Amino acid sequence: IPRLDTLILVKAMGHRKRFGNPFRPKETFQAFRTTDVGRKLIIDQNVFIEGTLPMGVVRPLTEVEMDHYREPFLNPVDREPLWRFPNELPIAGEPANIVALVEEYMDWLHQSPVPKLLFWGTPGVLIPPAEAARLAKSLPNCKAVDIGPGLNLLQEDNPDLIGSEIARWLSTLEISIGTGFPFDPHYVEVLGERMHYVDVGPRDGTPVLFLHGNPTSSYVWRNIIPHVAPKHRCIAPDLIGMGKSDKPDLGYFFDDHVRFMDAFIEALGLEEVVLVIHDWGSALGFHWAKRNPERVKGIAFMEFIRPIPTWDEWPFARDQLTEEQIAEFKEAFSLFDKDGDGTITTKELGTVMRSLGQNPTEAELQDMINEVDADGNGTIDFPEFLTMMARKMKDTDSEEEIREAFRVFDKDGNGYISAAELRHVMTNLGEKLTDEEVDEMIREADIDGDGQVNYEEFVQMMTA
Ligand SMILES: CCCCCCOCCOCCNC(=O)c1ccc(C(=O)O)c(C2=C3C=CC(=[N+]4CC(F)C4)C=C3[Si](C)(C)c3cc(N4CC(F)C4)ccc32)c1
Ligand SMILES: [Ca+2]
Ligand SMILES: [Ca+2]
Ligand SMILES: [Ca+2]
Ligand SMILES: [Ca+2]
Ligand SMILES: [Cl-]
Repeated sequence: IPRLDTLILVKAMGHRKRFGNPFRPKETFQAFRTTDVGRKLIIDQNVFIEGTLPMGVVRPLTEVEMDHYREPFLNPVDREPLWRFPNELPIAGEPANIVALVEEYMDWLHQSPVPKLLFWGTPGVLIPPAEAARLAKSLPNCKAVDIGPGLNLLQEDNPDLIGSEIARWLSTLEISIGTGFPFDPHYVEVLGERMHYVDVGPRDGTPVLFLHGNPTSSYVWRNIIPHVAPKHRCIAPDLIGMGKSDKPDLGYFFDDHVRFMDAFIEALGLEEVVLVIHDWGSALGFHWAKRNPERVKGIAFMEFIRPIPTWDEWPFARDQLTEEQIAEFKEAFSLFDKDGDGTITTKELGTVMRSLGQNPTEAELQDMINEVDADGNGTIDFPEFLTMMARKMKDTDSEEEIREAFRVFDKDGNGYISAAELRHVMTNLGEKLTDEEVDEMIREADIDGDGQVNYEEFVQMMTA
């Protein structure tokens, strides 16, 4: 005798007219990180440049801008860094090496006196406003500046404020929207390759080194550097494999970029520097700062890498069901609440359970309610129903959960879902499938072609 949530899942499968997980959220960075899929998206279809990048800017990028970002990646074979980077992000404790190194620099950062300037935007991507506020407290000598609306490339939403702020914070330290890229291209020899960098401003003094992330280049700093360059040397390199730098055949792991950026800094002869860093540029910068803390006179940062403990969070899912989701959940609630009073009782659950062929006792039905009732009055109202389904939607994925869903379809328990069973189960859960839809739902899953759906075949649809 199943859980209520299992019946709502089975109902949502018949609403889609297909076997398979009906709630899978698309998710997106998870696909970037799954073998074969991620590569088809970022390498073959260029999704990181064409979808992801524009979605990191509140204002629309103009075509002229899009073309600057696209340029290094025109050839599909040159896209390895775009795909390796998101597979290096420290999420849910993986990869372990990058999580460790990132935690060690965040620790160093919490104990370091180095002056800090944190830019943040609403709603952010890597650094939600709640996280921005917590850091502006906990990190020493940290000034936080609100840029207004902002996702990831805060530079592209409010360059004038970021630039002017950096120019101001720079004079408090002890140290000596355009689409064009004026800057003269410089190159330097690094580990047998040539890396491109912008190098403007006076020759003397403490330089300001700007570090971009994925999928950008020194281009992202174009409207910030003119605020700083009157007073300080501005060095803005293009990461190896990126912008106008050479593209050796590398796997483009964080540790490759660590080596190229260390050798960049040494090939320039740089001593003490101010860092201005963003996204993977922030991981490089902070990791370098931790290793060379006497050489760093200040860090300005934004939208930086920190460990993201779980996939359930303010970048990768919201806590906010859509309106269509609520409406579909309202129809599911109505199937149970047959009298329309807004509460599901044991009798009502018994009515549905007897219509599916089963014969639950009172105590079984009470317990089915005890699984969902969040206040103790012994009936289910729609907000508890939605609580139940918000959770069901994250993991329809157990194995136990899959077997339990299979059981509701396989009404006689013989290990096969027949066409007759499908129609009876869908009708009694209020889905009204035509013959062509029933045959087609079965046909999609029925790999051996016996007209039935066995366990292995159902598991294959549910985990695809
Ligand atoms: C270090 C980390 C920093 C990174 C900074 C940015 O991160 C912040 C945002 O992160 C969320 C990322 N979120 C997505 O990438 C996303 C999600 C959903 C979709 C979707 O399918 O709707 C999209 C999306 C597109 C989305 C927007 C597009 N424009 C808006 C511009 F005008 C062009 C284009 C595509 Si599209 C036509 C090239 C595209 C194609 C696509 N394919 C599946 C396969 F059949 C081809 C899938 C999704 C899209 C993309
Ligand atoms: Ca009722
Ligand atoms: Ca209740
Ligand atoms: Ca059966
Ligand atoms: Ca079969
Ligand atoms: Cl990334």
